[PDB]
Amino acid sequence: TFRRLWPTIAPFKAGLIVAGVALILNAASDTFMLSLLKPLLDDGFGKTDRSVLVWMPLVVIGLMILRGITSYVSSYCISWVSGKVVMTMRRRLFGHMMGMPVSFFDKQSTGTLLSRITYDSEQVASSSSGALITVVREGASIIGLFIMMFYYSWQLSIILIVLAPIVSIAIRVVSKRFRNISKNMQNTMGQVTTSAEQMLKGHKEVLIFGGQEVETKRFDKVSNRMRLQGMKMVSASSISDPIIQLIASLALAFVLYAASFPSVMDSLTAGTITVVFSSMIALMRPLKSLTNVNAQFQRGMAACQTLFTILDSEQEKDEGKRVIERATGDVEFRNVTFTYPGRDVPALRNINLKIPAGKTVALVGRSGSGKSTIASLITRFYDIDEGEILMDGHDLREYTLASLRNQVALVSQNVHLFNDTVANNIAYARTEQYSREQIEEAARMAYAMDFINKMDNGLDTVIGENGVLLSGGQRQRIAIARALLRDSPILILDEATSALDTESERAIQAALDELQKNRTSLVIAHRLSTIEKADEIVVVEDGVIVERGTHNDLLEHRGVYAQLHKMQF
Amino acid sequence: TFRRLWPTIAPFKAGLIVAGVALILNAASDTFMLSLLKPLLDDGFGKTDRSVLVWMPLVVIGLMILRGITSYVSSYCISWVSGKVVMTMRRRLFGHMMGMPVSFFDKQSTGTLLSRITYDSEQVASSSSGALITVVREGASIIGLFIMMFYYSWQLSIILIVLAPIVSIAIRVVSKRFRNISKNMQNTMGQVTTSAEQMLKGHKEVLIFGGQEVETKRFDKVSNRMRLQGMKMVSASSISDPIIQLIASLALAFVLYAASFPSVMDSLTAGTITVVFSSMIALMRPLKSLTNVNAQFQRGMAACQTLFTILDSEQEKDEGKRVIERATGDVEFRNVTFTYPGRDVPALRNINLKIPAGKTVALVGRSGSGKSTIASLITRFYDIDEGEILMDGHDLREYTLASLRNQVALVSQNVHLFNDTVANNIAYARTEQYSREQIEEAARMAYAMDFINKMDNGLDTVIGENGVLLSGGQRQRIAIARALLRDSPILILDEATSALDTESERAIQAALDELQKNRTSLVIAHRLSTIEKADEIVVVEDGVIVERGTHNDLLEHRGVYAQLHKMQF
Repeated sequence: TFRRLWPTIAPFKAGLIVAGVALILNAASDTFMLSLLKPLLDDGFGKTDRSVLVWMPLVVIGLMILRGITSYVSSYCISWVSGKVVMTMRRRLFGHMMGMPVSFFDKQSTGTLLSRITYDSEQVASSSSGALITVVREGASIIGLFIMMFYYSWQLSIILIVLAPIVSIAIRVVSKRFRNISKNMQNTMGQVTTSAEQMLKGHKEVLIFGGQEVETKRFDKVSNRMRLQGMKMVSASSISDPIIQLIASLALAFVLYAASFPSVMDSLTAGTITVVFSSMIALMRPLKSLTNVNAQFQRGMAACQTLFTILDSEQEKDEGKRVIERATGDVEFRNVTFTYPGRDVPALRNINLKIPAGKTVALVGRSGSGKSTIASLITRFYDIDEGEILMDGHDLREYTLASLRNQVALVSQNVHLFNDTVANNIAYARTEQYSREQIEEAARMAYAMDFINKMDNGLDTVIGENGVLLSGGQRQRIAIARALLRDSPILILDEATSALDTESERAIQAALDELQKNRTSLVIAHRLSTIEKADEIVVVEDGVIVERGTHNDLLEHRGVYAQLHKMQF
Repeated sequence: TFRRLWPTIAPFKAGLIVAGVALILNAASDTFMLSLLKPLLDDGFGKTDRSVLVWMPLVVIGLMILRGITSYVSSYCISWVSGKVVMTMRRRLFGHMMGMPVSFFDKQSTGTLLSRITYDSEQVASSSSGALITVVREGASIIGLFIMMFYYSWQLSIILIVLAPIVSIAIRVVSKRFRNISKNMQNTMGQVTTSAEQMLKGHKEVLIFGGQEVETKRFDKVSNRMRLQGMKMVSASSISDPIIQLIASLALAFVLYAASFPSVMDSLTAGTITVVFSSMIALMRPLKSLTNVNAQFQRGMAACQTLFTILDSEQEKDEGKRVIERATGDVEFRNVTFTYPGRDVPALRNINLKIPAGKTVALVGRSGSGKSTIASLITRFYDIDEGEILMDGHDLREYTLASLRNQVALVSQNVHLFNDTVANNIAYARTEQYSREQIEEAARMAYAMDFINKMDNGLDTVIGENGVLLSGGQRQRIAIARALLRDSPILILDEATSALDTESERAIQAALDELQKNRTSLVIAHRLSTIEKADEIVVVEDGVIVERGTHNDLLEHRGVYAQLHKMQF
């Protein structure tokens, strides 16, 4: 079907061949243990007394240490190639889902996207290789049980191949007829049940009119009708199994009658009838399991398309070659509007904001404007439908994604901690380039050394989740230390932190001043210090900016930001 | 357990003993048909005799027209007692639910209260009889096999009972140990999966920091641990079944080895070992179905305590003996405070509201808080928390429910139509009192005559749901005709029509004024005409009365009634 997957299995097909060789030896031990019923009964019990009952017990054991060694060698070699293909494809999904647009992660999929490398990726090898186990076992124990019936007694087996289909089609006809007789009876049962429901609903009408005696008499015959129509879907469902069992037993009677004729019984005996009639019983399970072998391989490969779509989806756009070494320039928004991919209401209207070099600008949007959305466009997480953002005089779309994003740091509250010791969590993606002494100086400059010195291993202690689990106040300043080390020219402050606790706010502000000393800082304003010290203030009500004026005039004249300040104070 | 149900079954116990002797006859045909493997393999096939193969094709038929005639006489004589027990207990649940206070129906839902007489009532007899179909059958197909086995070979069948518990407890021990190991490994699998989830979440930090190559190298070591740990749950779950099969095979080898010894056995003739071993296989099913029997009988009484809680619950309070023939008096709410039983916010404050004889009043309000529920108080559908409703100088609580409910009628849009020809629908609970001529006169005077002639049979045609499904206006006219025919001296007009249907509104108003010549009326205000010609106007403002004067002064002084007019105009 979608078996472009095979190229990722062929490198490990040597495991599949072993697990197939050890799967026809597991199936040839199912039919070589039924074949013992011939020596057991014909030769070991009836014909004589001994000599076959002291040899066979160990052949039952020795055919179950070969059924338990080929049921494990065939479950380890289809669990090694089914684990090395759910690893060369779990690791290609993640090699894609770490270089594609945030839109996909924008709650288009959050937790189900771990179900596409943990569940819908192990259902591509727990069902596309569980449909090779049951097309080489049950499919080699069907063949294995046809060179056994036709070898012990072909005359009797060929009958069982003629009556098997007739019996099966007759049983299917009867069963479907009685599944249709019953089905059209449940319709009437539902009609009467709905009629009773039409009685319960009018409870108030029954009460007020004094009909508690008339209504209960109309249930004396609506409940006596869902009985008689309930005694007839059990007089039509319990009359099916007797009929199908009688049909099946008629074929047993016919086979036994055929064996009575001298032309069949000569080479039949009492042991060659048990290996033939007790393998067709053993031939039911294989044939039943073979039916669900294209309803698995199309279920375990239907999940190989939900993720082969992700594996070839559109990654982030790198259509640009304007790299930058250090962005020592202004940031300007020109006719910039933005809409959430997947939404029709434009999140941003006409925006014209400039961030001069070295000078910080602050945003006040306490009314849920979406100030967070403008902060995302500068880093090119999102793409703007219309407008242009010029950094150093050139639009970001011309800028290469890697270099553009290298020159900006998201210093925010909800930062993410990597499950690694906090020395690459500070020099992340640059641990090779930056020495430990530089990391120490960065932590000292941001004054973040206090949290890391108090913990156990010092600086080489795992800081990520499911580990030390440092508090939000401590988590915040690790990002400031990161920025101090990577020296991003542009700063994107969130400042959503509402924590006023001492030992948190004092150090946070101390490191914030150092970071913004000489950084073009777009701030999401919630603190008074940055509001009153920022070179430019902008208040955004919704979409377009309403007042692009500095703090003095904005505060003095009411406008909009002064109302939000009255809310502040 | 909660077998107060037995008195309901006892009158039909003569159907539970014909389904008992028809299941022990069904089980005696499972073990008398396995017993034929001895004559077949020893006298028919083991020898050259064809005779034992000429009567058996029929005994295997004559025992399947006795297994199919006692598998249907055992499903009719127990589907007749499981049908007549969910019939004298369905209509005992409905003989109660139609005489008990309204708080239940809104507390529960008609959807649920139908599952208590359609599903949870047939789950009592579909599980308390499926737990007798497998205590008398599988308890007779397990004594028909412990007898056949010991009759055919008492020596082998005692080793098969000594070794059964040993290799069942050993199998259970092995299976539970490997289940514990699998769960221990699944814990670590979940741990690594959560570690990967902590990887995906930090997508934005990966993008901005340029760590697309460091976060794919750390997945190279997390996926390689999901695999190596993922293939250890299949190297510890596929190593269990081989062992629990090798243990069973050791049991088989021991039994065969014992059969070798001349003293203990070798009275077996290749059919005495098949009717024993192949009955032990047939004895597994009637033990798996016997362990779940008390998990059924406690599921068929876990859904029977529900029906004995709904039954024998608190029915509507008839704690009042005062009986009124015709209530030609005034209805006064005095300090009536009411809260929805099941709610804590009162819907009525101190309420005073007098309806004098012959004079209609109109309740004015739009919110519906303490407005539509006032109508329910006169009929005593609900009970007020404090206060009293004096009707003809007596409180309603003193009045008997039967003699009170018949002196009041709700004429509203949401009237429920009974599944009956529209001559009792109009004369509910009074068919024998009023002749067809009176019904015709009531319909003519109520201007419901037009809808009657233009239908199937006039006043002899089913009108309710599951029938003709007449429109809302026609049902409203039917309700008005019912009010005229019953002559209830108190009137509870809802007036929620809110429609201007042509050629029906004029007749509706005609019948309204025909009703309001007598019959003191409490009207929920939604029509200007009824408001204008109202003797007294009462205005409710979200649970309190703001105005009690008539309309003439309420309109001039804006207050709130003129606010209702503003909403109107």
